[PDB]
Amino acid sequence: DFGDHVDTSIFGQILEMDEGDDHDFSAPLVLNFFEQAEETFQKMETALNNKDLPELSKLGHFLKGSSATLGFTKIRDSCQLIQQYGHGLNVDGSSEPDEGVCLKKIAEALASAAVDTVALHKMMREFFE
Amino acid sequence: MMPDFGDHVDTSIFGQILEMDEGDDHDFSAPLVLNFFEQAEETFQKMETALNNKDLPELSKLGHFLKGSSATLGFTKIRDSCQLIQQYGHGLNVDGSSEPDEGVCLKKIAEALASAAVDTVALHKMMREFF
Repeated sequence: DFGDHVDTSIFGQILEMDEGDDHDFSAPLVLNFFEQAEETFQKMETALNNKDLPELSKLGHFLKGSSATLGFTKIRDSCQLIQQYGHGLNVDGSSEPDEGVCLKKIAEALASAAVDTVALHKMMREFFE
Repeated sequence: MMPDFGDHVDTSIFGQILEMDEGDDHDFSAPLVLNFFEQAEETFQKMETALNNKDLPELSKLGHFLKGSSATLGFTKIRDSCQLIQQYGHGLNVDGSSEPDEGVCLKKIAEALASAAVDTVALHKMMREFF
C-alpha cells in the first residue's frame, strides 16, 4: 500500500504485464523513470537559477506525462504546478503577474516533487527486492 | 579500493569511516551509511511538510540536524544544502547578510532542499555501486 504515492489502479497493469518473479517489464520501466526524473530535476534546478518560467513550465509538463504513465500521482501533481506556474498561472485559477511568486511556488513545488521521488525511490527498492 | 565520488563526498572524512571497518564486510560503515539514507529520507519528508506550512524555525532545526549527521560522513554537497536551510531557517543570507523577507528565504530553501534531495538520490546510487 504505497497509499498516497502511487495510483493503485495504474501501476497494477504495469505489474500485470510481468511474467513471473523476474520483475521483467515493470522494473526496467521504473528504473528508467527514476534515472529520467533525476535529470529533469538537475535541469529544473539549472532553469530556476536560470530563473526561466518557460523552460520550467515545459520540464513540468513533461515529467507529468512520464510519471502519469506509472501512476506516480505524487510526482505528477507537483509537476502539474511546475507547468501551471511556469505558465504564469495560479492555483486558484487567476494569472500570476509576479514572476517571483511563480519562481518561489515552483522551487517549493520542485523540492516537494524531488522529495516524493526519493520517498518512492525507497518504497520501490523495498518492494522489488 | 578507489572510488571517484568526486564532488559528492569528502575523501578525507569518509576515509576514516571506512578505516573503522574490518575487511570486505565494510562492517562498520555500510550499516552507518545505510541508515543515513533512512534518516535523510525521513528528514526531507518533514522539511517538505514544514515548508508546506511556512515554518522557518523547524526547517532551521531540521537543517541544523541533518547538516551534522551528513557532515560526519563527508557528504559535502548534501551538508551544504542543509547549511542554507538552517541558516535561512533563521532569516540569514548566504554571506551572513540579514534576510528580512520570508518568501525570499522559502524560495532559496526549496531551491537548496530540492538540490539536497537530488544529491541524496545520486549518492544513494554511487554508494550502492560502491557497495
